[PDB]
Amino acid sequence: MEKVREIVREGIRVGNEDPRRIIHAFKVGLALVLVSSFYYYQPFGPFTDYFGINAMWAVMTVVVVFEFSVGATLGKGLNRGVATLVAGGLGIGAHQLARLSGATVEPILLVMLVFVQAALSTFVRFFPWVKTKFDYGILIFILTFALISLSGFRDEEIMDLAESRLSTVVIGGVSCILISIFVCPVWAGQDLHSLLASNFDTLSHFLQDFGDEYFEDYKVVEKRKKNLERYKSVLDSKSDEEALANYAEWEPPHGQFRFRHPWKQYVAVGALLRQCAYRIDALNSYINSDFQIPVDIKKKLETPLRRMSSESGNSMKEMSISLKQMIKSSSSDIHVSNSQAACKSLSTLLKSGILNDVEPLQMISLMTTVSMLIDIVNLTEKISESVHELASAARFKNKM
Amino acid sequence: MEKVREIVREGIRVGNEDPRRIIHAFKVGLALVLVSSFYYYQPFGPFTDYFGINAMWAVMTVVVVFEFSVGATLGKGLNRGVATLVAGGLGIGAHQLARLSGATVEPILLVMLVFVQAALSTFVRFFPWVKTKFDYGILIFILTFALISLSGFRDEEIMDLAESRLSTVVIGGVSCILISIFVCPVWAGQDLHSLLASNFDTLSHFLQDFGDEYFEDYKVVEKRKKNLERYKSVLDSKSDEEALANYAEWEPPHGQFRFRHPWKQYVAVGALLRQCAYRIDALNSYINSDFQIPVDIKKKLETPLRRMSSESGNSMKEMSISLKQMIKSSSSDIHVSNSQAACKSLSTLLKSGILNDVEPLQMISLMTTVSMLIDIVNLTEKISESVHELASAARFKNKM
Repeated sequence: MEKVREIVREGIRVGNEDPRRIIHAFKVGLALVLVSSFYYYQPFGPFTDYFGINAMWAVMTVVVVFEFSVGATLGKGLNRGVATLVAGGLGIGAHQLARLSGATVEPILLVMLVFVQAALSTFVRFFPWVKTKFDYGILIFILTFALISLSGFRDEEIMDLAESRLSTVVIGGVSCILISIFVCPVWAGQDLHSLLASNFDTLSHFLQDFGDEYFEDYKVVEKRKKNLERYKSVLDSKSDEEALANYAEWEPPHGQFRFRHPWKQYVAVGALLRQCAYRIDALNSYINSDFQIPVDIKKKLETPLRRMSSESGNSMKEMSISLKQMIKSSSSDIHVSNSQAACKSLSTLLKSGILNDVEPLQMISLMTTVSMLIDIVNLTEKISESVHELASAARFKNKM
Repeated sequence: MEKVREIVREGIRVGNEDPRRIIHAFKVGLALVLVSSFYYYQPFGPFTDYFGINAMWAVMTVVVVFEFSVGATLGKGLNRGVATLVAGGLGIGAHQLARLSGATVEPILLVMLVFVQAALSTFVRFFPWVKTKFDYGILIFILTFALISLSGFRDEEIMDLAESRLSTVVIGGVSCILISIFVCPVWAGQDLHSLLASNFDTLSHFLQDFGDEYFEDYKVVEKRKKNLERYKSVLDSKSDEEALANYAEWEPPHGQFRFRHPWKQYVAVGALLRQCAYRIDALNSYINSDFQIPVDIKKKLETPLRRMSSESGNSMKEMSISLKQMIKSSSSDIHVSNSQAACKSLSTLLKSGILNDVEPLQMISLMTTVSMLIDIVNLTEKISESVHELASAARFKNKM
C-alpha cells in the first residue's frame, strides 16, 4: 500500500507544480470524443469509407499528433499531413509502375522500390537541419510509402486507400490543432519568454545573496540550497530552451508576439546567461570551501566588492522586469554604469597599494573573487546590450 | 542547380563523419523486405488474417520500432510490445461492459471509458520517472485502448482485432531486433563508453597546450580553433551523454560489458569532467583577452605553472587510455601525485615572497590563472578516484 502512497504523492506534486498539465490531460480526451463523435453521427455527407478503418485512423492521428504546446501539435500535424500527401502520391505512382511492368515481377518491383526509398529516407534523417525541424515528417514518409506499397491491394483499391488515409490524417490533425489553440492555449513562445525572465531573476538573487554572504546546521543547509539550486538550474537547462525555441518557431502570431519574433536571439541571450552561471559557480565553489580568509582582510575591500555585486544584481533584476513587462527599459543603463564606476574605483583602490601586507595565499583567494566578479560585471554589460537589441528588433512597446 | 550541390556535399560529410549511418540505412531496408516476405510467402501456417491489414501493421511497426542503437530498438519494441498486450486486455473488457449494459447506452459507455483512461494516461506521461524510460509505452497504451474501443466492431470481431494487432506487433517487433543485434550492432553502451573516453582526451590536449600558449592571423585562428572548438564540445554535450545512458540500460550483455554495468557512474564522471570544462573555459578567456601581462612577469612562475599544467594532462591522458583499453590502471596515481607535489612547491615559491614587486593590476590576472589551475588539479584528483572506482564496479581486467 506504501507504493500507492508514493505514487499518489508524486501525482499531487506534479499537478500542483503546474495545472496546465491537468487541463491538457482533459483537452486530449475532448479531442478524442469530438473526433469519434464526428464519425458516429455523420454530419453532412456520409463518407464512403470503403475499407472500414476510417475511425481507427482518425483516432490514431489524434492520439499521436496532440502534444503539450501549440507549436508541438502544429508541427506534428503539419509534418504528418504533408508527408502523407506527398508519399501517397509517390505510392500510387509506384503501384502504377508495378502494374504496368508485368505479372510476376510486380511484387519484386514493389519491394525493390520500398527498399530504395526507405534507405534514402533513413539516411536523410541524419542531417542536422532535418533532425531538428522535420524529423517526424520523414518517419511518416517512410510509413506511408510502405503502407501503400507493401499492403496487397489492387489499383483502384490503392487510389481509394491513399485518399482515405489522407482525408483521415487531415481530419484528425485539424481537430487536434483547433482544440489545442482555442480551448486553453499553451504557447511555447511564452514558456520560453518566461523561462528567460526566470533565469535572469535567479541570477539576480544569487548576486545579492553573495554580496551579503561573502563577508559573513540547518539554516546553513537552507542557505546553501538557496545559493546552489538556482544557478545550478540555470546551468542544466540548455536543451529545454533549445526545444522551446523550435516549438516557438512553429507557432502562429498572437498577443504581443508579432509574426517575426526572434527566438534565436532568445537562445543567444540564454547562452550569455549560461556563461554568467559558469562564473557564479566558481564564486559559489569558493564560498563553500573550508579554507576561508580571516574576515577583516576581506572587509578591507568590502566596500567596492559589495557595490559591484549589488549593482550587477540590480541591473539583472531590471532586465528581468523589462522582459516580464514586455517593454523597452532604460534603467539597466544606470545600473550598469554604476558597476563600471565601481570597477574603476576598485582599480584605483588597488593602485593605492592596500593589499601589500597579507600573505600571498589569501591574495590567491581574494584576487580570485575579484577577478570572477569583474568578469561577471563585463558579462552583464554585454547581456544588457544584447537584451536591448532583442527588445528593439522584436518590436516592444516604446512607452516605457 | 547550385542548391543541388549544397545538398549532395552535405550528404558526403555526414557519410564520412560516421560510416555506420549508411549501414543502418540498409538495415532498415532489410527489415521491411524480410517482414514483407513473411507475409507474402506464408512460411508454415497460413494465418487467418480476418481483417486484411496484417501486412499493413507489420510494416508499420518496423518503420516505427527500428532506431539507430540497439537499446533504442530493444526499448521501443518492448514498450510497444507490452503496451499492446495489456491495453488489448483492457480493450476487450471495456467492450464487454458496453454490451452487457444495454443497446443505446453502448456508444455512450465506450466513449466515456476512452475519455477517462486517455485523460489519466496523458497525465502520467508528465511524471519524471515515466518520462525518461516508458514514455513511448504510454503513447501506445492510448492508441490501443482507443483502437479496440472507438472502432466500430461487434463482439466476436474484437477478440480478433485485439489478437491481430498483438500478433502483428510481436512479429514486426522481433524482426527489427534480430537485425539490429545480428547484422552490424550499434551498441549504445559502447557509443557512451567511447564518448566518455574521448572527452578525457579533449581536455588533455588543452592542458598540454596551455603551458605553451600561455607563456608565449591564420595560425592565430587555427590555434584559437584547436583551443576553443575542442573543449567546448564537452560543455555542450550534457544531453547526448544522458540520452545514451538511457538506452544503455536496455541492452543485453555483449562482450566485455557484464550484466550490471554501471551506466549511471559513466554519467557521474562525465558530470565532473564538465566542471573542468567550466574552469578551462575561464583560462581560455584570459588567453584571448587584449590586456595581457608582459611576458617576463609571467615567466617567474613558469616552473610550477608548466609542471602543474602538464602533469595534470598526463593524468587525464592515462584515464582516457585506461578506458579505451578497458583495463584497471594505476598509472594515474603517479601522474596525479606529481601534480599535488607541484602545488606545494608553488606555495613555498609564493610564500618565499617573489610576486611582491609587480603592479597589483597585473596580480589580478596572474593569481587568477594560478587559482583556476589549482582548482583543475584538485578536480582531476577527484576524477581519478572516481574512474578508479568505476573500473572496479564494472569488473575490468585486473591484468594491468
